[PDB]
Amino acid sequence: HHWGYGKHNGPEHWHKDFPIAKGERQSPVDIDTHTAKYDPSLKPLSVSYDQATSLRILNNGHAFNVEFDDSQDKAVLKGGPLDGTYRLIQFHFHWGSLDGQGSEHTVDKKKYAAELHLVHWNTKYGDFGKAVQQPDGLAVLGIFLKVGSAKPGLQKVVDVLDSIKTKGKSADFTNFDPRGLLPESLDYWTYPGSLTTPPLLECVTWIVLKEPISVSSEQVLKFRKLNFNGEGEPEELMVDNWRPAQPLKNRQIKASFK
Ligand SMILES: NS(=O)(=O)c1ccc(CNC(=O)N2CCN(c3cc4c(cc3F)c(=O)c(C(=O)O)cn4C3CC3)CC2)cc1
Ligand SMILES: [Zn+2]
Repeated sequence: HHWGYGKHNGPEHWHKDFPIAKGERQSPVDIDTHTAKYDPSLKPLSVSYDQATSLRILNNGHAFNVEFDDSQDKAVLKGGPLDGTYRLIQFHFHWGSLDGQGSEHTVDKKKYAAELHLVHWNTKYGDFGKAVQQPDGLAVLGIFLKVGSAKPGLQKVVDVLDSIKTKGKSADFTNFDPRGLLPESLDYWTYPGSLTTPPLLECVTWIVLKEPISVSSEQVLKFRKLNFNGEGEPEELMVDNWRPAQPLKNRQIKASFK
């Protein structure tokens, strides 16, 4: 009886195994655009993905992860609110059963169809397992997805999903350039928060881009054909793998832009 996104094991249950679910810096949150303060002391973010080395794509039973070689400083996030150098380890998405839900963060209570998370860890802690134990261990770049025009840079991800339909399946996923998933503007909101899945560790600097990317209905439909279940098990479509907004408590959301 493990955690998930169903009636019996979803977000409202997680606190029983992971009491930090009710903690002081949980994610995601609603971004109230009128309350977020422009912080002129923030920097432009530095997204350096030219040497990124993607390796593999995995269906882990609650999302799919595109994994990178993080054994050297190849794809890094720096600047913005961050001190030091954060290495890209994986990206994944959260999405809905319908276009009107799926994102984890919300903007003035608006839900997007999906949300991309590019996960990076602070090189001063040496490895990801150590970094998640520190309050400044991870930086997650969040990007909203709306449904409209196709995103060309997503299609290589969409076309491999039939090969990882069920939990535990992986496929080779070399030579994928995550620059093709970015919007035009790097304007962002930032706040201190947590992993949005168990173990819900309070180790994340969140950087959420203001500009959504557009994907096509056909692209998100293929996300919704994935399975939470393993091969040969009763089919449970992988949909609604999002945690709802959590209390902001004693936090300030800062804006990079006027
Ligand atoms: N959204 S966020 O950006 O804030 C964010 C959140 C979270 C992270 C860091 N942790 C993760 O990434 N995890 C959590 C653990 N997870 C699981 C893998 C599982 C199982 C259960 C799991 F929960 C099983 O039960 C299972 C089985 O054999 O039954 C096999 N597998 C592994 C894949 C084969 C894998 C992914 C990073 C970033
Ligand atoms: Zn995530």
